[PDB]
Amino acid sequence: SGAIYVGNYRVVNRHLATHNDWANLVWEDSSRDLLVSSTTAQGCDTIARCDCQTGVYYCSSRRKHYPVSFSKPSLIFVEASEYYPARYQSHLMLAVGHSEPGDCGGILRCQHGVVGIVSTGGNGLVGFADVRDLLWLDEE
Ligand SMILES: NC(=O)C[C@@H]1CCCN(c2ncnc3ccccc23)C1
Ligand SMILES: [Zn+2]
Repeated sequence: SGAIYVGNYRVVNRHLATHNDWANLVWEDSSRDLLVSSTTAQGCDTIARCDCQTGVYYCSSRRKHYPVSFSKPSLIFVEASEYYPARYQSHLMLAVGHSEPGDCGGILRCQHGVVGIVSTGGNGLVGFADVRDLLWLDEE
């Protein structure tokens, strides 16, 4: 589990969104595994606006933050899950790293701020849903 709290937005994996998230929905995109809901309190996270390919992510199944090199956001194949049919997830970045399903929501960050959240993984791969192109998270 995990979320990004930026301004009056809460960014979570769409597959982990709560009823309160759907009842206060701002935007959602199944192809990206992302959902954004509105919050009453202002958040402290800042979004990175960059093309970094190195950063650090949080892995809840190890209680550890790991430095990783990651690919550029792309259209990748993801295995069938009870959350998604096997399919093409967009804006996804891959790195070598431990992941379990519960780890989704962990933040990946670089020197500029939050880059994305754990979204996929398996066999020593971890995938991250990028949020750096969502410029509207910084306003309104
Ligand atoms: N965006 C998606 O397709 C959601 C899937 C749902 C099922 C779990 N998926 C995984 N995520 C992270 N780490 C993992 C480690 C081992 C196995 C699976 C995963 C993410
Ligand atoms: Zn950066």
